[PDB]
Amino acid sequence: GVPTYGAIILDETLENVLLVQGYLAKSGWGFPKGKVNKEEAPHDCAAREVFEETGFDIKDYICKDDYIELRINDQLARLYIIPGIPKDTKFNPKTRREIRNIEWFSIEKLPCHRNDMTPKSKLGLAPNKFFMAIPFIRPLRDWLSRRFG
Ligand SMILES: Cn1ncc(C(=O)NCc2ccc(F)cc2)c1Cl
Repeated sequence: GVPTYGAIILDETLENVLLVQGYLAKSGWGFPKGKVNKEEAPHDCAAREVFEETGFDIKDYICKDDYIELRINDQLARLYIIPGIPKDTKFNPKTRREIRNIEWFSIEKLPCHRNDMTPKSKLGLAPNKFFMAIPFIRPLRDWLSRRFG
């Protein structure tokens, strides 16, 4: 799979994260990210996708070693961690045919797993609108504890 790059943007309190909501197959909430182009460096792809999806340019804030990377079904997703972005920042996608909405969410209120359906004796997981964000929540919480405390 082609790697994806993007960002976990946090505000100044470190309480909130910026998620974006797409359409159709991308209809839920997720971190801003997208597919790397031929010959494009990871940091440039992260900045490009985030600027396309949010209108906010992270290029001056990216730290090379500060990211969470996950491999999910054989596709690598790396999100650079970008703290301290004011909550009154005006975010606007370039792409509103791709992005429905852009919101801050409390990190502590976000799920870090899906819920099963053990009440119904049925296998699998209940739908959750944060499903794409979910895999990064626990690693982010652990990263913030280690880096800031
Ligand atoms: C399968 N699937 N469901 C949700 C998402 C996703 O990425 N959600 C956020 C998003 C990121 C970039 C966008 F351009 C649009 C939306 C995916 Cl992938």
